[PDB]
Amino acid sequence: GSSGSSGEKLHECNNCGKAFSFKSQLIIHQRIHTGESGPSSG
Ligand SMILES: [Zn+2]
Repeated sequence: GSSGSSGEKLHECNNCGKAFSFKSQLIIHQRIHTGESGPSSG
């Protein structure tokens, strides 16, 4: 939640309100909102 959108908004996050100029990128970010699945860490 911080104002600072650069470049064209090709893919925006319909959860927090972020923007990504790469479909894949956006998907990688949305992971924070959803439950991921990987190795144990932290
Ligand atoms: Zn988001």
